[PDB]
Amino acid sequence: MVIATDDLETTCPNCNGSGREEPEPCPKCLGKGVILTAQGSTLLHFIKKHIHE
Amino acid sequence: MVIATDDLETTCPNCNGSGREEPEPCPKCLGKGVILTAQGSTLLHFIKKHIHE
Amino acid sequence: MVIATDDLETTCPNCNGSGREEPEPCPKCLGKGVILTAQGSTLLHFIKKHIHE
Amino acid sequence: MVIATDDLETTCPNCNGSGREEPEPCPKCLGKGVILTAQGSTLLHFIKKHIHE
Amino acid sequence: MVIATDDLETTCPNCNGSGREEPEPCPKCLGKGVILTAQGSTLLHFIKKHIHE
Amino acid sequence: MVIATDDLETTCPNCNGSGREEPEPCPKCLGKGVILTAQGSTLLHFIKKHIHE
Amino acid sequence: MVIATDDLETTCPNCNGSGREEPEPCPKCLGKGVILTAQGSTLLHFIKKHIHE
Amino acid sequence: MVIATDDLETTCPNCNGSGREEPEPCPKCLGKGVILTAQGSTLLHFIKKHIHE
Amino acid sequence: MVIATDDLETTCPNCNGSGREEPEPCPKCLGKGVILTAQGSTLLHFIKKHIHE
Amino acid sequence: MVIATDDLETTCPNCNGSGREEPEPCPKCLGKGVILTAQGSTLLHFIKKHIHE
Amino acid sequence: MVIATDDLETTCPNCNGSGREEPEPCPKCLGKGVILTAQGSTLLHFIKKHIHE
Amino acid sequence: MVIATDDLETTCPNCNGSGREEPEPCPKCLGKGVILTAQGSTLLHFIKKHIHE
Ligand SMILES: [Zn+2]
Ligand SMILES: [Zn+2]
Ligand SMILES: [Zn+2]
Ligand SMILES: [Zn+2]
Ligand SMILES: [Zn+2]
Ligand SMILES: [Zn+2]
Ligand SMILES: [Zn+2]
Ligand SMILES: [Zn+2]
Ligand SMILES: [Zn+2]
Ligand SMILES: [Zn+2]
Ligand SMILES: [Zn+2]
Ligand SMILES: [Zn+2]
Repeated sequence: MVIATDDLETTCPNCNGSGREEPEPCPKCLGKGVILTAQGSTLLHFIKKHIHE
Repeated sequence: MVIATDDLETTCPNCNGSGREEPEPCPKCLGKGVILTAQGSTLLHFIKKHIHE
Repeated sequence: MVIATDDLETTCPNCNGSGREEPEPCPKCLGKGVILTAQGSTLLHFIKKHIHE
Repeated sequence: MVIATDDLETTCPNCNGSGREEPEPCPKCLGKGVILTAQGSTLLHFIKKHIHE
Repeated sequence: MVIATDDLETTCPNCNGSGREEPEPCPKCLGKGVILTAQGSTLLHFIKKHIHE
Repeated sequence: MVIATDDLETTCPNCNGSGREEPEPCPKCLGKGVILTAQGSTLLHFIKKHIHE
Repeated sequence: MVIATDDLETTCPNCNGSGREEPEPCPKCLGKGVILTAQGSTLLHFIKKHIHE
Repeated sequence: MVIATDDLETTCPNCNGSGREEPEPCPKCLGKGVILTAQGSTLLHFIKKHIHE
Repeated sequence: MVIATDDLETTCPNCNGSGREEPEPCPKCLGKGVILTAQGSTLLHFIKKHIHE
Repeated sequence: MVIATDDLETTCPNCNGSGREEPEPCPKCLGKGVILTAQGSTLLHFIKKHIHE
Repeated sequence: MVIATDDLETTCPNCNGSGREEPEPCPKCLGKGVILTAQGSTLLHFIKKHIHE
Repeated sequence: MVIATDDLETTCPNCNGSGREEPEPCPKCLGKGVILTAQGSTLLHFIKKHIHE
């Protein structure tokens, strides 16, 4: 596909995907285990920007 | 465009797009008349995954 | 790759991929277990139209 | 990236991006300063169409 | 195709595509009924810059 | 769609659809009323070279 | 490349290259020996529409 | 072009082009002198799967 | 954007923008201070071949 | 361009781009200030694997 | 991902992974068990031509 | 292909191919006869940044 999950987010380098920095959630990916790529933030920002017009 | 509606969803083969399997909604596309392609589910999943962070 | 399998066809929602509706091939995907995306139909259609040339 | 902000929306020609047609918001981009391209409306429509299934 | 018309220009929001603001051509789209996307401007700009070569 | 029908074949210039040439079949497009593009010819030559017939 | 010459024009099916139909330029191609693809036509029509001329 | 012959098949590493391993056709390429790329294999497998034959 | 400005033209090596060569105009880029890429040259040669001038 | 920098790597979330975790290079991005996307790893990996050939 | 690993290299036909040929190393793929594609060969030849070593 | 040599480097405008400016290698191209495109520069800079060397 043109845009796959891997094009939108990548495994967080801090928790290596666990979402954890024990005993707390991982601060770098705020618990998700992944961080957004520029393409993912572009798409997310766009949707949030216009979803409720 | 890079991603058109047709790249994101296709007409449901069960109801041929009607969203109906009379007398009930069509079960395969749960009433929408279309089903998601891998590219559409990837995009939808991504948005739902991060929209409320 | 530019056009991967998932860009061409998607799991049939009627048989969820088995290609079967016992005792018959699944009629929605013609026993293939997948339905074509618009890009897949476009390609199949073109090859078929010009196969003898 | 495959789809950048500029592929999804363009500066509104009426307010040149200000979101204003003084003393009121700009009517053409309904206050946002940008209007959607076909690719942006396709993506937005798709998300709104399936986000709550 | 890789770059379709809709990738290049989008219906002008001021005249909704007529190209008119009677009695004049619509000033926002220069009577064209469409405004350029960034990709359209990029292309037009390049051709114009090197047209005599 | 990256590869559309019109990117694989372009309407025949010697006819324009009727795919004919009164009273026999059109020579240029063998009656199909469309000719192949470099992309279309490329795909077809490949499939035919390997479908191993 | 994204858009190659091959993406923009095809070998004319009437003169096949020369663009000649003796003793005159090939009518179908205007002597050029090539006809436009849908991509070629889209880009050219775009430029023609806004080039100013 | 989106998909060029080069995208679909490579020079066979056993006969390097000829597809021959004297006195017989090259086993690895079936004499064709080329082996398939993952893109080639995806498209061919697609067509084979639905061509009906 | 699939095709950006910098994919159509790359800064001239003999000058670097001033598009000059004291006291006359820069030879390599004819004063435009940018030279064409294969993509840029491709597009321009096509437009010029068909704009029919 | 088809693959831009942002398609290859994204600001490291641990050092926010400085490449530093004083007094050391940031261990998460190896002092680079960026982490690779899947496309970036794929490319780096391929070049490295075949660098001596 | 536009360019995946399998688009840069395709499994060697003379071995299939072991990257060997008992008792020495595989000749065709020099022990790497994968050969280069036009895309992969293209990228590698470019990097090597400019990395200036 | 996605990225062709033509996408990565252009004919040098100082020596036009040879990369020579007698009796020395062409300064602009380092004798290579080609200069980098923005795409070439992006990919090379990427590899250089992480190759380790
Ligand atoms: Zn984390
Ligand atoms: Zn249905
Ligand atoms: Zn089925
Ligand atoms: Zn506005
Ligand atoms: Zn207007
Ligand atoms: Zn005809
Ligand atoms: Zn002709
Ligand atoms: Zn062979
Ligand atoms: Zn210059
Ligand atoms: Zn870091
Ligand atoms: Zn081998
Ligand atoms: Zn030079």
